[PDB]
Amino acid sequence: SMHWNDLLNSNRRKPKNEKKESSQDTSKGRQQIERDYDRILFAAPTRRLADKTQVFPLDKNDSVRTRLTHSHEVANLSRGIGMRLAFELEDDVFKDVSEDICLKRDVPALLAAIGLVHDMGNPPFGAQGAKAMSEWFTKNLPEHSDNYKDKIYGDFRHFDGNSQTLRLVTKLQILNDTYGLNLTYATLASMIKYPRSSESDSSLWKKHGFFLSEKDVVQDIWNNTGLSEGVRHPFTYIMEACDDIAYSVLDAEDIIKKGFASFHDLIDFIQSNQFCKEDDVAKRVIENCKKIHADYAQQKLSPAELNDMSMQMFRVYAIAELVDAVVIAFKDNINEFLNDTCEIKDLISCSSGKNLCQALKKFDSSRGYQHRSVLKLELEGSNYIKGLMDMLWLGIKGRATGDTQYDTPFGRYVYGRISENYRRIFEQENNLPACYKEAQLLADAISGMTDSYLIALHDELRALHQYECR
Amino acid sequence: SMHWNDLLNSNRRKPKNEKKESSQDTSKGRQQIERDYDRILFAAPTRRLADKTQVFPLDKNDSVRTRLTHSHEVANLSRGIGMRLAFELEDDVFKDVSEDICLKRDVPALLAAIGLVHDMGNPPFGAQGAKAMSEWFTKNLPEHSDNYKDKIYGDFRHFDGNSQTLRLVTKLQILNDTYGLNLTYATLASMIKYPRSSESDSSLWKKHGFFLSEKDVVQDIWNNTGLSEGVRHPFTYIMEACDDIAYSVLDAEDIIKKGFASFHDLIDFIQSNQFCKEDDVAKRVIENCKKIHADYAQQKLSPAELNDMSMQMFRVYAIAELVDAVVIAFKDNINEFLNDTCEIKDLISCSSGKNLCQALKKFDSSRGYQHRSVLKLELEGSNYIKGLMDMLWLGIKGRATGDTQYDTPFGRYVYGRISENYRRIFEQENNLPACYKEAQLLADAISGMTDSYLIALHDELRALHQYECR
Amino acid sequence: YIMEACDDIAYSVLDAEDIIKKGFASFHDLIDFIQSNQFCKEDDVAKRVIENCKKIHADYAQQKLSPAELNDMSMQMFRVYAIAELVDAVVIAFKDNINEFLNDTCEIKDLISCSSGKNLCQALKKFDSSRGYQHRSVLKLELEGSNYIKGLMDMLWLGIKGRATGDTQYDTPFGRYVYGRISENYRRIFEQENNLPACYKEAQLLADAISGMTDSYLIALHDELRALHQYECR
Ligand SMILES: Nc1nc2c(ncn2[C@H]2C[C@H](O)[C@@H](COP(=O)(O)OP(=O)(O)OP(=O)(O)O)O2)c(=O)[nH]1
Ligand SMILES: Nc1nc2c(ncn2[C@H]2C[C@H](O)[C@@H](COP(=O)(O)OP(=O)(O)OP(=O)(O)O)O2)c(=O)[nH]1
Ligand SMILES: Nc1nc2c(ncn2[C@H]2C[C@H](O)[C@@H](COP(=O)(O)OP(=O)(O)OP(=O)(O)O)O2)c(=O)[nH]1
Ligand SMILES: [Mg+2]
Ligand SMILES: [Mg+2]
Ligand SMILES: [Mg+2]
Repeated sequence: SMHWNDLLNSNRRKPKNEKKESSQDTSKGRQQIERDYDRILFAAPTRRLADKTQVFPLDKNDSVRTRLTHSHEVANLSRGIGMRLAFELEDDVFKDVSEDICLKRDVPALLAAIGLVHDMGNPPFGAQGAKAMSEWFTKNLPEHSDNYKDKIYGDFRHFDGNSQTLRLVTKLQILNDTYGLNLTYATLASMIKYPRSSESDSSLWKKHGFFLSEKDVVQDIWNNTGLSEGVRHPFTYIMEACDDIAYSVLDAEDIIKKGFASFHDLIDFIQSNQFCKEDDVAKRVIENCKKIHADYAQQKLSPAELNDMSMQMFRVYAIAELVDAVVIAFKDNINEFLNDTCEIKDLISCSSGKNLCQALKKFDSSRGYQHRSVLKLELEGSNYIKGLMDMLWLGIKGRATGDTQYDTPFGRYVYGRISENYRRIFEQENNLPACYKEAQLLADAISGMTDSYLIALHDELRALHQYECR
Repeated sequence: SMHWNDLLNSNRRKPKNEKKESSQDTSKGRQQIERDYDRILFAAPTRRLADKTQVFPLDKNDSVRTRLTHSHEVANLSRGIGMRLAFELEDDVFKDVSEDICLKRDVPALLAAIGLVHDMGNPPFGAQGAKAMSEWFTKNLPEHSDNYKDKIYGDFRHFDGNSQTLRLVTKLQILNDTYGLNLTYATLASMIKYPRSSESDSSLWKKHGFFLSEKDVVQDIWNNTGLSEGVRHPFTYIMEACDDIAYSVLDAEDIIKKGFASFHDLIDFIQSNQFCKEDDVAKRVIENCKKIHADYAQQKLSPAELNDMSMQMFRVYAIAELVDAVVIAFKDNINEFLNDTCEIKDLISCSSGKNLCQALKKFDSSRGYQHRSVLKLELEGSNYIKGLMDMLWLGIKGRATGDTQYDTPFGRYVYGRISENYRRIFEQENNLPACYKEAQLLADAISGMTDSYLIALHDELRALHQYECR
Repeated sequence: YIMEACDDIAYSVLDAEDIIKKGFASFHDLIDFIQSNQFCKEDDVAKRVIENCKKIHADYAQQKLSPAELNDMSMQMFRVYAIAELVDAVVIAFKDNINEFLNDTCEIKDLISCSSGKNLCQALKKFDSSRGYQHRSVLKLELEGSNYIKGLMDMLWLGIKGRATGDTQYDTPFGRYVYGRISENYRRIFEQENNLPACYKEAQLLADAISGMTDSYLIALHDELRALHQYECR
């Protein structure tokens, strides 16, 4: 029902400049989606992703994954799946594609680009950052108050990383042209994890994928790609499956490396798992891991080195099996994915690696996400985020509504400390409600920060807030 | 006279195991060079590259480029050049290539893999780090002494990161099997930037590219790829050109971002440069930058934002021009590169972007490399490295020659602090001289450390060295 | 008028020089700002200053100098030429409008605006505001100084209010010590019997006390009184 020509649209939102000369051409024999990948890679938020943590602290020299490393791994897995689709399963998947589209250069580049940018706008301090901002907005934007009675403010009471990522990649650049990185329609369409807003009440997607401010942009993307509300781009399923596989496997690897568990602990957990006792993929992975572990034990290795090698081989085998299962599932259900009324929640659940991935997620939650150190760090990050949000709100509230409670010197300094692009977007005259604009400015300010930068700003403003507090 | 079939050899050094069932296959429809890129990406040193610095400190939240970001940018540029070669200039570049080789999947993957791993084995604290090591090896391995009189010890007196990178990817893995990551012959051949040893005296290459311990491995690579001593793989020129372009442009960008200079300063430096006054590439870049800077000045931006965006446009123009020039130069001189007696020093010199790259390097050296803060940090890193090397040599010296000066408790402790794989390699019975083995152990230990890890280890050992020092 | 014009010229030029020296901008940045300024594109004084600066900068670039040294020399020559041009313009304007200045109903706002160096001085002021006055470090220091001043003023007001009106809320030991810490001449003027309102006298005493302080002295006094204010606060 949905044609690949529209889904792989290489046009961009910004109108083409007719004054450009041949000397200003920058493509240099590159496909448009490859240019999108290059734009994402060379963006400042991509580099700042290194300073933002993923699960565990990033300053312990334990080679744990950060946002940048996780994004690169997801991009690599998506690129590999794209190579498989465009070089082996072209006939099965891309049945009707115009000759003007080079699948072998576009599909891998598109998958890599959407994988690399999938977690670009998430708040710092992991998922606890988004949770903390959601709690702060719920407390400071009460639903019973007439100013925030509207459901649109749910965009902040249930703050999502994906909506902020779309806003950042589309509107939050230095130039205020509502075009951002000016990615192709295919990349923007594939980037939308949840094609619905908080105003909508879709039961298929629990979260919302875009803010109220980006509603027109998302409508344009849907119009230029043949999609609609509630319908997810076919490559978004691949990107989500790759993200799930990557985080589930590499978080277990990081847990083993950090000493919170051991390779034998993971093997026993998978073997004793209720759904993994009879799963073929899990059985094959366990058999391969044990076979390699015997040979490794034959050699001379320290216990930590043996654990590391066994974990590495487990990662290799699990990633291979899960990627193969995901590719097979996508190939088998390609017609349903291309259907205009697709209702598949995720690609992994339709594959044979569902049980293994679910067991890995459970192991990561039980061993790593609920670890005492991780919980303490999450609480510290929540305190930092909430304190900084209160301090910034002291200098933001009333700036658009009309009240002058921000005119204190601390308020003016705090407002000046926010990045210039965010303030420029906030001061622009549009149809958004004033309270919505203030809350969006605060969310944009906090979301773009890294852990170290957020902590430093919080400490600095706490030092400068002493007089006003008393 | 060299053939692309040998240069793109996808075989690996490790003998292919015969007792492997189909259930243990992890290729999953991947080309071997793609698996090489995946192995490089998922390796622990690749993740640890984020903690290693390139020019400027990492703790500042200015989004300056680390070793990981620089390697990823180099890999992206090499991948783009490979896509251009395999999709547009296939007839001009690749002739008499076997149908078994899939150029469209191998060439971009090979270039990306060699770009990503090009700086995996460099010592921390930037280039000065390696320099510092050389100084230490010059003092503690005196040339006039009979023990260290042979030229092979020059391998440490002129320590270079490329030889250590080759050793890391070939031997310095946890599993001691002399195969390392088991990369393909094409990747290993393209990785060797300087195809000569310290003992060999060649006027073509300034530095050596491999240690004495890797002489047999390099000979095997040359035998299996058709190369020889002093002959460089054709893709190594592309990788080196991409590395030069990336560092020269992005170091200027980081200098401007850090505030050590401004966009107008760079424009004036390029315009007033003796060789860039009449250079076509430099003139075009300056014209495009000014044309876009006028339009950007039409809008309302802060001076910092204007500088940042103007230099962003400068980057997107200069990188495009330099990449196009490098591709054209490689296409034109392909016969000379394929010759068994190639003498070209670098690809950029043969290109038309030579003057712009030279001017950018001069600007980086004058403004960023010789800045006061960078010099102070380099001195601190040199002090840290030399102190740690002294403390480690206290526990390494005599471990192989036969002396017992290491038997002190501090010596045993610092020997135990070194990673187990390095000690396993050092204790293995081989033909290397004992002094060479000790020096190699120290070099492998120091090179594999990150900045923060090196500082922490130095401080800890200094704390523990108090009793024996007195 | 002459004093105000000299003050304007001095601060506008030397603040730009200090901005360049401190690294917040560069000589080429200032040259581009002046050249691209709307009112300085056709101003004769600005054109002459830019031409002289470029002519001297070429010769300086011929010599061997570090980038910081080249910036410093170019800034010094810009200061020399701009100061000369602005002073000459101010003198000419004062000489031409001397009768209006001596008029009993003079309505001239400033001497620079009547001179030919008006555009250059205005552009220099805009450059100083955009680069130096709104710099992040300057804003943070301004906020710190504001906090220090307001805290010290509250602490001193604790020991001043009511001293002349009649209320005895100052009789706490901290209030008496704070009053004793103020300079003797200010207190002697405040205690003098005159026709000023009591609240006006108290406010004037506080203003005289704070205004005569320096940065280091104000910070030290604020810290000392904060240390001595712990018991009264609780
Ligand atoms: N610190 C911490 N992180 C968690 C926890 N649970 C999940 N995470 C992390 C791991 C994953 O990156 C991610 C998993 O959450 P989701 O799968 O729901 O991600 P998202 O909603 O963005 O899209 P998705 O469901 O993957 O399609 O958050 C937890 O309990 N504690
Ligand atoms: N901190 C610091 N870094 C430098 C300095 N000079 C160069 N670098 C940076 C730039 C490069 O990424 C790298 C050295 O560049 P080179 O081209 O000279 O390296 P190499 O001799 O291996 O030749 P090649 O890269 O193959 O063209 O370190 C310096 O003086 N101080
Ligand atoms: N920290 C800071 N200082 C400023 C700023 N704007 C002006 N200044 C400084 C520079 C000058 O010394 C002086 C400029 O203010 P005025 O020209 O109004 O001085 P004033 O009113 O005393 O008399 P005048 O106008 O010169 O005749 O204050 C600012 O935005 N931040
Ligand atoms: Mg993710
Ligand atoms: Mg490099
Ligand atoms: Mg003055």
